[PDB]
Amino acid sequence: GPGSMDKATLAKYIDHTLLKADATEEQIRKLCSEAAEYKFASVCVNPTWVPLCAELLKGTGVKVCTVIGFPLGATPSEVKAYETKVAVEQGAEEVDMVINIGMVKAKKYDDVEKDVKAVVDASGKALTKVIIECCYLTNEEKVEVCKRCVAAGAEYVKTSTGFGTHGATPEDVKLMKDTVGDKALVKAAGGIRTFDDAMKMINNGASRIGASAGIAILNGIH
Amino acid sequence: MDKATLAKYIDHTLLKADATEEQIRKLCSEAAEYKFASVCVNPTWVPLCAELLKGTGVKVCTVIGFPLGATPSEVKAYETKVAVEQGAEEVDMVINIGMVKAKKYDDVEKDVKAVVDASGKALTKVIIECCYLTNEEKVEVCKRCVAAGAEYVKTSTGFGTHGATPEDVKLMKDTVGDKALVKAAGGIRTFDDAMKMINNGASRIGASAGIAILNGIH
Amino acid sequence: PGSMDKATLAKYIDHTLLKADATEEQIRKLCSEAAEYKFASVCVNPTWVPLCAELLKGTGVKVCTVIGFPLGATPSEVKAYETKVAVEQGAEEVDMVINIGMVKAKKYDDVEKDVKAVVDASGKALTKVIIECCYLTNEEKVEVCKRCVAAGAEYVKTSTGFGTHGATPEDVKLMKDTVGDKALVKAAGGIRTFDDAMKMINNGASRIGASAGIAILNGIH
Amino acid sequence: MDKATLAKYIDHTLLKADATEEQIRKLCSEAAEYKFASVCVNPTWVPLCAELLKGTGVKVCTVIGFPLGATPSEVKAYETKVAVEQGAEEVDMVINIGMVKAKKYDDVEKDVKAVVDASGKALTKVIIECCYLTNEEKVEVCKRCVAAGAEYVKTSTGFGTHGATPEDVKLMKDTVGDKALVKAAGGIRTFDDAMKMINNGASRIGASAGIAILNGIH
Ligand code: NA
Ligand code: NA
Ligand code: NA
Ligand code: NA
Ligand SMILES: [Zn+2]
Ligand SMILES: [Zn+2]
Ligand SMILES: [Zn+2]
Ligand SMILES: [Zn+2]
Ligand SMILES: [Zn+2]
Ligand SMILES: [Zn+2]
Ligand SMILES: [Zn+2]
Ligand SMILES: [Zn+2]
Repeated sequence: GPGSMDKATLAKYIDHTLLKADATEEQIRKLCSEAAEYKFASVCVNPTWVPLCAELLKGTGVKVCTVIGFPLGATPSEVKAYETKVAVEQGAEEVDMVINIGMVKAKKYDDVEKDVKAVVDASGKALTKVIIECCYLTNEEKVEVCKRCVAAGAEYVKTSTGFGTHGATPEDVKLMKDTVGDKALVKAAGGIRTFDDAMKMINNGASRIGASAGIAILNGIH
Repeated sequence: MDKATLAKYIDHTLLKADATEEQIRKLCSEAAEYKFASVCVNPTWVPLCAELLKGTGVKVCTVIGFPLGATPSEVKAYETKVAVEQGAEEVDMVINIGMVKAKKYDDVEKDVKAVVDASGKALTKVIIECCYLTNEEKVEVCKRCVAAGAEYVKTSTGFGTHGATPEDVKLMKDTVGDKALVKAAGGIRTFDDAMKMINNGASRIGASAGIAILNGIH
Repeated sequence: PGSMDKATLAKYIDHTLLKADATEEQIRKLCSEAAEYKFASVCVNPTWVPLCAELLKGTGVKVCTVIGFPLGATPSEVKAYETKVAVEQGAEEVDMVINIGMVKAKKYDDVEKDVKAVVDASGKALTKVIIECCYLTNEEKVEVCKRCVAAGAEYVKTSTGFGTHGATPEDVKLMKDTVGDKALVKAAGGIRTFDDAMKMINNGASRIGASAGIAILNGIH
Repeated sequence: MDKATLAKYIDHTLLKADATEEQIRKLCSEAAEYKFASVCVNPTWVPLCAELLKGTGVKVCTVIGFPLGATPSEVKAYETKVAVEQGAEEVDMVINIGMVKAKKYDDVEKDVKAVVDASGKALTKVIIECCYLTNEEKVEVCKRCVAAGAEYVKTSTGFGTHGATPEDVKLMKDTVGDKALVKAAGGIRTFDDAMKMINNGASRIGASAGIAILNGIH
């Protein structure tokens, strides 16, 4: 049988992340080196660092993931689409966009779907994840946003940016996964620091984990 | 300092990710009533604010590559082009801090120049995000902003570890002299806060507490 | 299950008032609140120690005060005397500020001596050392924390709340990674919400300095 | 009014918590070059400044219970005793504002007298921190400073919400008459700012901008 969670298996959940505004070339290179050694699913970096990461990770099995309209989501759809086009051109294999929360609060859900669809269209062969930023949403809004992401064709819905008031909760992961079922996957991100934290998210339906602490998580397996 | 004069220093700001249309409408209403210099809003709200503020003397200001600054120059440029097309009269861009930390200051200048070019008739302010910079970095970034043709250098996004300090404003103003103007932003809550910035060289104040600032004159 | 509740969270909080123009009435209110909500401590300037010690007799709430605060730029013997007087007057914890000039000169044996002077003066009172992260490099934060453990301080503390900024979750984690279980970490300054507080606690903080403790308790979610 | 005369109004000040040995050496070098009245530094730097300023005619001034004033009188007195032993020639203490707000003015007076007695040959200045006081409180505190034997009353720490105002300087001088002198500090940036405070009764000026103040004479 598959037995207990192990290093090889858990590593493939991890998007090894560095998104601080003042991140340096040296830190980005170290992130890539770490991800290649630990065989993480991806690195997740801001769009400026995409082509460097793509070069460094060619052949390693580690994907380049980036963030779109991040972390506020408060820019026009055409701008999110353009940033997506450029990121994929430059080597991004996954893009994680932030929703327009103003549209959600206005109940303009057809516009939310169109905003996601603009990024989905621009992504091409790259996978699209949509950050719904749970900390600012009601449960009704979480559910309806997830439905619109599936309708727009996004492969993933994602809990949080890590920059808001709070990040992933197991309850949110479960609500999101119950909403999308097998039609989309769930990424839990923000405040995930330990092996036990990661497992709680995975046990509630997460197929991917966004973290800066991937090393600590992988090395805490027992 | 009287209220009308102080009001024209103020960029009445709402940049929260979860800001609502109702809040943006109130922001515009307040700016027009109190005759603030501008509203400062995320790019999604430019069309609405441009329509609401037509004829009021209040400018529409938006933020570019914000708040992290960590996206290609061409993306900052495109966002700027769209914003100006949609009615933005000022654009406040965030620098690529990675370039600064690499000491690639020619690259920092080109990144600014990309947004300056795209701004057209709109004024460009450059957010240098002082809280993450050394003093040497603040000075050199400011010099590159002038070289690139930006009208303003700006202390902060309001999303970093801290915002405007009077010492940062003075350093920035000493560097640019009369070749550019300085905007202080982030954490400015009172009249006394605003005046510390103005007296150290700020020509503009970014705040949410504008009404309280006007009413706190003493 | 295992989520934070109000009784547990309250014991992280040092209910703080340090403004130069704080009033007797405000200090009395601070004590009354801390007693009612069973906060860990009140944190007040040394002048208010005897009043707080009297008010909090029989409550479980500790009297914490601040030493060489907020600038840290006075001789060790003066920090030590202020500590002695504070403890004599009823202080149960003292929170000193480091001499930052020593750190910038890379005179870390002198930083250790400065902390040890306060630790020696503290007697029965616990010592916390404010390192004022906003003014320090990461290398400096690490070395200062090491010297605090060497001197025998029970706590290292992020910030005064009077500098350019206060506690960051990254600073809390760096400090805790440095001291391990040899010392505890207090996060202070700019902590306004339950979410702010939890970011600090989840990164290693055993105590939270704040003025908004009632709202923090009310904000659990 | 000329440069040498104005220079002797100025206490050349650096009190930031993160001030460095290099910066304090530069402060002393500048004060000796421009012949300012004093340097004003935190108590930790008194021995170095005393050594550096020997024979220059510049006094070493330091601050006591600063900037909050919220520590017992015996502690302010001990800090004062150490400072003077270490070479301080002037000490600038901060009042206990909680005492003022409780109208415990005999206790305010005792607090000042503790530092006065401890100062010995060094002159004592008392920072009343006007920004936190009512006008009635400023007047009463100034009377108590005279009663306790302080040579100076001083407007501000420069760390509070606002610094010297001409109206406060005037009120303070009107209260003390010729029985004490007034020092204006906080926010004094230019020649005309300094002259305005002097016009209102200031005999001393606390500032970091002394060189610019002298160079702005007109
Ligand atoms: Na795609
Ligand atoms: Na332009
Ligand atoms: Na002790
Ligand atoms: Na004397
Ligand atoms: Zn990503
Ligand atoms: Zn929350
Ligand atoms: Zn476990
Ligand atoms: Zn703006
Ligand atoms: Zn304390
Ligand atoms: Zn002095
Ligand atoms: Zn004021
Ligand atoms: Zn003039």
